[PDB]
Amino acid sequence: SGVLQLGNIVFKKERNTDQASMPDNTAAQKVSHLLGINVTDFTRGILTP
Amino acid sequence: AQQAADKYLYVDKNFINNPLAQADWAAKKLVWVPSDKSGFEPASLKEEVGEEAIVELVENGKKVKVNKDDIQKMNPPKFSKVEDMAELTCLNEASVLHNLKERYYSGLIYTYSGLFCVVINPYKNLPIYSEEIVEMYKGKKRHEMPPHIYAITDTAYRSMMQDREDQSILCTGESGAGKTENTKKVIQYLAYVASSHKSKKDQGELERQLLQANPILEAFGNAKTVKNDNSSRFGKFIRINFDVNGYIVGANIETYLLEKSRAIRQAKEERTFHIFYYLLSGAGEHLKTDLLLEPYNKYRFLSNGHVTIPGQQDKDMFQETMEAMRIMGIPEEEQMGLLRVISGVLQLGNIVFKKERNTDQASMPDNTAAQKVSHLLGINVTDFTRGILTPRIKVGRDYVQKAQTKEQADFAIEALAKATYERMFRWLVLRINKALDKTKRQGASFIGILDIAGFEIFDLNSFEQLCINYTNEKLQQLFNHTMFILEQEEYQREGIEWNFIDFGLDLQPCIDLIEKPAGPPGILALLDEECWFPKATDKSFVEKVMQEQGTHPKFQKPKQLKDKADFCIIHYAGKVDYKADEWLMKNMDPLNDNIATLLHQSSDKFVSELWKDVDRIIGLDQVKGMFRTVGQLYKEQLAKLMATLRNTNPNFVRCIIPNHEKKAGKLDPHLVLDQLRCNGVLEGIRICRQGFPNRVVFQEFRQRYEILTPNSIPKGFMDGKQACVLMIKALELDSNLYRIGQSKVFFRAGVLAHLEEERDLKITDVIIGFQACCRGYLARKAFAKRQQQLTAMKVLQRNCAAYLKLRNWQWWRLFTKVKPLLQVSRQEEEMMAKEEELVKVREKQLAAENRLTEMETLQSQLMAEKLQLQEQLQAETELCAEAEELRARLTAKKQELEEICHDLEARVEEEEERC
Amino acid sequence: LQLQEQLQAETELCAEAEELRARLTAKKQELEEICHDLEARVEEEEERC
Ligand SMILES: Nc1ncnc2c1ncn2[C@@H]1O[C@H](COP(=O)(O)OP(=O)(O)O)[C@@H](O)[C@H]1O
Ligand SMILES: [Mg+2]
Repeated sequence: SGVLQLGNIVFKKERNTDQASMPDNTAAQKVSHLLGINVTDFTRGILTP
Repeated sequence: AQQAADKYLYVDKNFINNPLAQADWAAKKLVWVPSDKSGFEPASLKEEVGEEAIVELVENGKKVKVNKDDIQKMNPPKFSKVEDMAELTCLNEASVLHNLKERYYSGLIYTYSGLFCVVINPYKNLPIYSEEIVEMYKGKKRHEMPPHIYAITDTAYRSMMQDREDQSILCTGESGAGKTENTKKVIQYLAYVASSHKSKKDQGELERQLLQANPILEAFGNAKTVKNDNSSRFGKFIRINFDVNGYIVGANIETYLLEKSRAIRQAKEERTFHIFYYLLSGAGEHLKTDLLLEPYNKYRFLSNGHVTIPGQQDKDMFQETMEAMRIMGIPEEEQMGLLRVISGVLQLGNIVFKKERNTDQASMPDNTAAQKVSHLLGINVTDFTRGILTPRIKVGRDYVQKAQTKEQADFAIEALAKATYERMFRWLVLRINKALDKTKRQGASFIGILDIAGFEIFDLNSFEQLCINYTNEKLQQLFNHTMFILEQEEYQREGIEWNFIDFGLDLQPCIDLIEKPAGPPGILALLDEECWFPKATDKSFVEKVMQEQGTHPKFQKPKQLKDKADFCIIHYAGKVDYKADEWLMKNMDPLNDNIATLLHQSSDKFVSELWKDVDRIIGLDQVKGMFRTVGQLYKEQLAKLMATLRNTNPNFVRCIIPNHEKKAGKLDPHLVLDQLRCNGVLEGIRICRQGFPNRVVFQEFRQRYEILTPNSIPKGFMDGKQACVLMIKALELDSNLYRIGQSKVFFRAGVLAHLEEERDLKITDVIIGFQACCRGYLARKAFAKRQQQLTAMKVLQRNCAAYLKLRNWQWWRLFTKVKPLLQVSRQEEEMMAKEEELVKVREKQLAAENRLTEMETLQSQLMAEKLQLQEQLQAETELCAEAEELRARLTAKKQELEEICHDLEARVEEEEERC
Repeated sequence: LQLQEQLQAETELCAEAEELRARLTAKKQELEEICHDLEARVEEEEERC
């Protein structure tokens, strides 16, 4: 289920910069719940490693 | 100190509620007006028409004409001693000066200014620093406690843990402002708090060494200048490394711009590095005999003799320096190596050259100074003299040798003294790093702590002060960029309908004047490409700077007389004039290769270690990529620093010297107002009040403050932005207090502090409820114990006592006598003894089996760990053997390349001869 | 503990050997660059004459 919730994650290209934004983290929350992780740490590690 | 706090820390902030404090000012119409008194003026306002005003002076009763643009509103007395100028209603220069001045004269030195703090130097040992860490500033977030360097340090530490982002704490003022002392207090606070939470490893030895690293580098390095009795003379950047728990795993210390020249010359009323004077002042007569120490009056290098500083004895500080070095664990052979090299640098100051009658080439009239040098540094007088007086160089096809005039020999002796002390200091920094950087792997996070040399003003300014002042300029530009530009760029990036505000405060024009390598070449980069020509001379450097940069708006034709070899430049804090005496030699810093290799090849291991990596040293005296100029070295190391700082959250601490007299209590209000203007303090507070200084990511905002609005969010998963919108509507925040970006919630000043207060209230209520349940459950246990202790014995004791009374009285006493006769009781006793001893051996059997099994698993695991360590040891040894093979191959091919290069030069010569 | 300290020693010696080879390769490159410069300029002089 966690692998299914990965890739429901949608990134949007920022309107003024060449950087990823995740304008809705619901799928990332579900992923973090299933995989056993903190949403915010996962979001940082993906968007800006 | 907690009892003293009412004078030195706390304020009756409730006075801000006072209505009459407003109504009295609203009656008096009190205003600020500017003045030439070396004071700033309060007044009441009485006439106006057009642009004109007239005011009555409150202290004088005099009345004077004033301009409408010169009046500044006094905040009503209601605000007096406000802890944070961002909280002021009428923000202006006179109100900030008034608040800082009256807080300082009252003894309160720290004040907040929005996202940064201001400090004014007390020039007293105020009771402000000892007790405060134990309770008062431990974890108490910014609004809980009055402004203090401990609150800054705690705020940075908490932000580092909460935000998972590396911090820096940056102290910025001219000399005597407080950067060094506040840096110490930061390190003391971090050491104390990070050791305190090690509930099984508190008061640890690394936190013991950290407190010593500063006194050592201050004993070396620092000096009594005109402006400061403990002048830095070097910049430093400490990094304290933390684990994921927030405990210290390491520290690192970088150093910059060490003023080598301080060892060789000083102004009329100044001192060398302290350690010279500590060592000469009564260290011990046996040490003096061993180290060949002599009275101060004999050395060239101790200008104007036994200069002293108040309040401290050099004799005691020598011992304290040795104590600190021992706590740092510098072995006594290395400590004595330092003392020997210090004495050797002084003894180079004893060398002199004869002023020869026959021709300009000269020799020493006395070898004894060179003998003392040989006995201290380990380089024999014959090779020392042959090297310095008659150096020989190898250049391609040929060897070249020259004579040395007395000036050239003195310049070689000075260069050796400067470079010897520099190398010793750099080694001592490396030793302290090696002692502190105990973990071979870096921490999960760090806090950087920057302490650059303060802005320098003298009548004698030179290249040293130019580089120091350039560093101060670039740090002030970091402040300006962070507070004004990156702040507003964050609003634009996050889409928050902000309209850009221009504050002025761009220093890139002057920074480019010094540092720019291309386009118009900047002063530092220009001389970097003029020291190489044989026609080069500092007077020509001045003329070329006047041609290439004399048109720059920040450059100035010399203040006093234009005809001398001077630069003059305009900087944020001051306009400064610098003399191009020996800048050719100072920027290139050449060394005699022969004497430098003789120092490397010394019989003394310590001097040979200081002079490791000599191979890079310069090949010629006073006339490219192999060498690097001091200008390039500073620019590169400073760029590495700035690139580090830009990758951290900066916590600025603006340090203000109240007066040039080093006097306690006195302010020069114009000197403070000048510092406030150049530092950008009021612009920094204006951007705090006008902008949205606090930002929280939607998910972090929910996770932290949902406790305030627990029924507002449905229990499912929901987008952080929608959850935040729901929370903020449930918090009923006024729509001007917050804005919602693309990833962050933006809040005005104080709003998020109010939410933190609400959160601490909620968490306190939750803890009180849990304590109530805990204390109830403890009462349940107490009641159960009382129930057992009463109700059983009320029956059991009455029973046993009644039978004790009856059974001895009644014929059952006969059964007591028959029981010793009965054999069955003996057989039961024997069976019980058998069973008991069996049980003892059975317990030992089972325990021994468990112990054997567990220990055998430990033994097996240690066997596996042994095997792994042996395998990696084999890998390392085989890689050493392969590196040795590569070394042999490389050295052979290098010999071939050398011989071919010499054959090519021989061909060039033969071709030119045959032509 | 013996194997640990042996590993510390051999890693220290390996690091020193790597750093020494870095010095050797740097000096070799500088030498070869000056040798190639002299080769090129002697060929230029041979073309001039
Ligand atoms: N916070 C302080 N507490 C006590 N004394 C101070 C404090 N700040 C400065 N001083 C006094 O003023 C001197 C100059 O400040 P210092 O920090 O040494 O200069 P700088 O900021 O240029 O490094 C100190 O050596 C000390 O005597
Ligand atoms: Mg200082």
